[PDB]
Amino acid sequence: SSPVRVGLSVDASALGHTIPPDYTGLSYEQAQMANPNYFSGANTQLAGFLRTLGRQGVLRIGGNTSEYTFWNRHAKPTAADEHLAAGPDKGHHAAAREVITPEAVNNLSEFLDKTGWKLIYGLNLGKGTPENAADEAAYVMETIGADRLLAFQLGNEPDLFYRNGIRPASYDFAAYAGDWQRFFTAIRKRVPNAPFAGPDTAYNTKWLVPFADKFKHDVKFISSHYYAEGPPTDPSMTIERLMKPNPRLLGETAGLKQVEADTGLPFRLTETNSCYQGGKQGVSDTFAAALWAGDLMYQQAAAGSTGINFHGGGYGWYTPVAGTPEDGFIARPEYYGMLLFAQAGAGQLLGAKLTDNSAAPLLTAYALRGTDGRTRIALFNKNLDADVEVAISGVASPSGTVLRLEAPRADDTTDVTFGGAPVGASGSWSPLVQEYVPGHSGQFVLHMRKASGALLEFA
Ligand SMILES: O=C(O)[C@H]1CN[C@H](O)[C@@H](O)[C@H]1O
Repeated sequence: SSPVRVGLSVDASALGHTIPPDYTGLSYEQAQMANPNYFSGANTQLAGFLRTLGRQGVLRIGGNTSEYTFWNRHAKPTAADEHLAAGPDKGHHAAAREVITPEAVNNLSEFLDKTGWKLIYGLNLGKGTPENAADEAAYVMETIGADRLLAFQLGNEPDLFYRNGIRPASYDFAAYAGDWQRFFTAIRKRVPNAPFAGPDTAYNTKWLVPFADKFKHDVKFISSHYYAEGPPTDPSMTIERLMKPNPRLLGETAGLKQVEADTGLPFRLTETNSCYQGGKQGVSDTFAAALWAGDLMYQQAAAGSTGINFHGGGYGWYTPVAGTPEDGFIARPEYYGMLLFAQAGAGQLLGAKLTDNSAAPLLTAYALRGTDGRTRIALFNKNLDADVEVAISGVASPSGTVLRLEAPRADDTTDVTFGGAPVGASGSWSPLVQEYVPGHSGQFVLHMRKASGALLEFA
């Protein structure tokens, strides 16, 4: 009904980046490692949610709580630890001290085996010692093994140590570089092959750029963070603003691309979500987050990112997966945007140009030549008030199907489906609605409701 009529032109000759198979990922608080039941081979529910997000992917463990977690080689989990549900750190005050045990690391290894995911593991540079980091790294490497361990990170958001009471106001990149080298040196004595990434901050000029320049021979990739919300001085983030382009993201991405050109280091977005402080109720925990997250995954893949890790845990407002081993796990709305990406699969991005779209400017579209040879198109109609009718040219196929990413309202906290079905227990998901996209004159026409997504697959 009264859609904006737009054109989408796919160009199979306009080659973009190849999405790596381990692009997807999640980030969790290191405090969660206090509970050996969470990242465990026994946590079949959570493992299933990860496998549905990707047969390959990366689990990053870090966050603010990584400055408050203290590995101890003799420790055993307490009764309290065995029930801990560590949600995103809200950033209001110091996290609780937690202990990480051998048992938790042993169980993490088995969780990585059950999921097939690789690991980015934070070490406690904020408050811990080099020697303990070396010992923790040694045990992780011993246990998890080089093939599954992608990187250690030496501190989380070190540019914010002072804001969070971890370093004095004078702490700057030069001070952090000294800490980093002390930790690096200690760890490499115990773990000569230890891989690193950093600086595990948002892009900025005073930390990330000089980090890359100084440590490019010592790290495997650059790790960056991104939250769509800006500083606390901004108007409170809304769904409307979450759907819009974020010029800061665009600039930071360009910055990362220049770092890669200068240093050779690829970049991964190792911690991201919509809003700070564990998210914003009525924004982060809504269907709009699915549109935002799915679109972000493709925007960053098209920009040459190696991958992404959406922060979460517990029942945090922005978590993709919520729950506990005792109570079970569920897919929150954001998960469904990641599910659309998962179902599209890997391949090479292609040119996909929108026209006649000024009245529906928040529609995005990405075309992909899948590794199976089939063309897919992921569309995010992020316009909150405009339906669209998309005239698709540049695809020659006898049959196109669509899987829709839907909820009845953008701010819904539930009622989210993909392919006509919710995700069930343990990540199980099957499409239940089959819809063909009408074809005529070598073109296709796709209707999309306001605030919806679609994944098209062409035979
Ligand atoms: O929700 C947030 O604000 C995020 C910011 N980044 C930190 O590394 C996380 O621990 C968490 O506090």
